Amino acid sequence: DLKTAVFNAARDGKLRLLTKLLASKSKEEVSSLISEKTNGATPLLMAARYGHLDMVEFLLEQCSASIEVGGSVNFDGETIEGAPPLWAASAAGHLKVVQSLLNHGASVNNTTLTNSTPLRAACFDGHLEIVKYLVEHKADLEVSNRHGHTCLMISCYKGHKEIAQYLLEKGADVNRKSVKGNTALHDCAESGSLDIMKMLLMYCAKMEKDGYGMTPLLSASVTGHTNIVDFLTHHAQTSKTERINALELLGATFVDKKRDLLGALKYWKKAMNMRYSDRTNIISKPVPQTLIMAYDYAKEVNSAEELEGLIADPDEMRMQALLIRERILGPSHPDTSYYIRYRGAVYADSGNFKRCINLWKYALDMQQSNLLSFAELFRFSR
Repeated sequence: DLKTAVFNAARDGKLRLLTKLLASKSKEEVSSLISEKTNGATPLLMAARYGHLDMVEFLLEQCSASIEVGGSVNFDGETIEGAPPLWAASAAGHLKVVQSLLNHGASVNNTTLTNSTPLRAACFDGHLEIVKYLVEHKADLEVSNRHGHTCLMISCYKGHKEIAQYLLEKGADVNRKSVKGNTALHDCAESGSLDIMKMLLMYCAKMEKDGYGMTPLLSASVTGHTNIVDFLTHHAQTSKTERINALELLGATFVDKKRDLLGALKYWKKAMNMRYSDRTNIISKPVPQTLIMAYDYAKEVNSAEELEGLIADPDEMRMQALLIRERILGPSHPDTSYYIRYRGAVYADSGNFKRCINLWKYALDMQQSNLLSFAELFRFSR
């Protein structure tokens, strides 16, 4: 009844409407009902989420018992659980509300249920002035969400240079690993953020393998960011072999993800030149344990002559992309079985159901030997 009238008045910031419904009851009754969770949220959480500064001041004056209580707020259609007012106000960029809340004693590291801090939410949406204010009020840079993702990591992924720079200036550990072994360098690689990647390397950020065995260089090859790959293949921290495999894998990505055979052949020639650059140290192609029926029993081209006829034979190039991806990413990387299935589907759509079925059987046997489904298809939390 009136509980929801005060909830709405807070949500909408009609302060005179509120002090009307509120001037009746007693100081024991106001606090008892400003603490009432209408729809999973408190009046304070709503006032803060929507930046009603006077409304937040008035509510806190009456009773600060809800200042740390986590409720439910909406951002961009998603509902977040266990969010306290400070987290909501910083996620939404209401710097004035953030200042008010910390004045009234809001805990600066009080997280959501996903262990996202107010600092993390501010880094996600790129609120630099809030990021600075939170850090200057003892926000802990190194508190990561439940996945092990950090404020530095999410800043890199979203390309917020200025925020990434600020966190690094203020001491953020550039070599944190998430639970799946992801580092901020990986986040830069996956987002194409070359400028932020360079910045991280000013801080001697180590290039490392994640859980999937992926260096930042490979991550950029898998997701197709050539600005990162061109940069890292000219970087002394990557060996000749890592450079070749990244170029080769990126070409496979050009085939399967970018549907671009000209581009793919560029990187395969680039990588083949390097395999035969030192005439006395040939980096020969590895040989798999066996030929694969699903792959049409194809072998990776092992010289530059074998590459010259490739563009005229797209099916050969598509089998090359699959051979390369299994060689470099392995059966346990989700992209291997994924692109096997996608290539199978393209054969089904063009009418080659035997090739389709042999590739899907093989994706199934690969998936289930190393222990994104058809039905479904049909760490970056804020």
